[PDB]
Amino acid sequence: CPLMVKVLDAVRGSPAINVAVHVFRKAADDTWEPFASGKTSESGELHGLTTEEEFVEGIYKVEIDTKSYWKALGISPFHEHAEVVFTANDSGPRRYTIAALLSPYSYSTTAVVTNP
Amino acid sequence: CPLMVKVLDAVRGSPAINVAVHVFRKAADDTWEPFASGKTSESGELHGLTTEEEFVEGIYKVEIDTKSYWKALGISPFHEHAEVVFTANDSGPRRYTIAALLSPYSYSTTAVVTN
Amino acid sequence: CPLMVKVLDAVRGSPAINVAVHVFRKAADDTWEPFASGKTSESGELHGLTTEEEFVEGIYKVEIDTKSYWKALGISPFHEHAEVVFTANDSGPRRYTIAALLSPYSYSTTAVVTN
Amino acid sequence: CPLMVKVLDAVRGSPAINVAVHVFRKAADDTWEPFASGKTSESGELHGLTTEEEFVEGIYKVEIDTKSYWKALGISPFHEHAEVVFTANDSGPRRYTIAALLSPYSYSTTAVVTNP
Repeated sequence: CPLMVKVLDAVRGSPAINVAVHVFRKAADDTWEPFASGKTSESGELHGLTTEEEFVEGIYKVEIDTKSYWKALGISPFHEHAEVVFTANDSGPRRYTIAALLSPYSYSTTAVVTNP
Repeated sequence: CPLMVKVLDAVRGSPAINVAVHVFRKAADDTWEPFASGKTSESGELHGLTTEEEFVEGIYKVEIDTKSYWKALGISPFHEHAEVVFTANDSGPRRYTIAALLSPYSYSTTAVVTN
Repeated sequence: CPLMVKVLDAVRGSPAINVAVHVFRKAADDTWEPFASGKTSESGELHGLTTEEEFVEGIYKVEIDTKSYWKALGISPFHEHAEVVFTANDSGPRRYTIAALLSPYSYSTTAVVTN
Repeated sequence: CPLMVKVLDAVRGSPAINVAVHVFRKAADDTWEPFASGKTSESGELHGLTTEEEFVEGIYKVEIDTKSYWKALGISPFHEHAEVVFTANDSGPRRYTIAALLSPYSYSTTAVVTNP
């Protein structure tokens, strides 16, 4: 799994379950092309977005649909989404974990990058 | 000052000085229209972006040029930039502070919305 | 003002107002000696804790009473308090801001140390 | 595993390996009694601190030795340690994950609490 997303809820002290995530890759013409999408499991994890073959070099945007998450819980949050934008695989293949910790008016995000 | 941006550096324990910040407003066609920009001051703050008259309800994006910041300090960073996307809503308090706390592979952001 | 404490609320998007804060200094016998205390203001800040004369090098602990804060808002929190433990060092910059960003099951803290 | 600690490094984008962790429990006389200790693995995780039998109700302090971590990497950090203090198991047994994300002048921490 070369790209995994993990989301935690700082209000509940739990995984953030059923969070929609959309990944985009910047195209040659500088537009954001849809790359992959999914939603977090009961563990707060999203696996299986892509493959080593398909996850080529590029600039990627991981959009975590935080507003949709909070609204589904009946809470009115501040942000539309959390965006994580990074160059990937430019020194060869790596494995990326994008983690996020959510509150209604705040979030934090980090990356764990490993070389297989 | 209806909109202020504050940026802090978690590596050095300091304000993040001379960071470029661009604000965009979402247009009807879903494109991002330039709105305001500037560079953070010696205190890590960017004041004077807009006025009450100009800062109408809508969706805004604050893009913080973190990559250039880290590179100017000789540090290799992960992100291209940090983004903060939110709706300005007149039913809530009137002053928005968007704060960001930067590390090479991570950032935190919060909103402080007051009257 | 050599030491200031700032507290923000990540649930409401606001300063964290009327939060009790206690500062301790580590004594020679490794016990924590009361040093300064107060409650955060309407802006989430606590100024006036100490003076340059009193704030000598050493290990300090800033304890933020997060549990009472959340309970007063009707929210069940995880932590008993938030703690920030650090060394004041005269070789570095002279003004310390300890900032904390609170959620019910989480907190973030940073230091902004300037001249 | 009723108590697990996980530590990530926000500078390197990696697990925080070899981080010492000391857990204390508040005694009847209000002192902090040593409860358990260990260090994070190559995954940034620390397992096996305690057992369901031993992890009774109480107020616990998880001290993550961040200064020692950063100093071993040759960096002069701000904090002495990160302390996480909480009441545990007061509504019956739970499983607690204490996570921390470290930078030289900052850290964040969260809890994931689950009911087995």
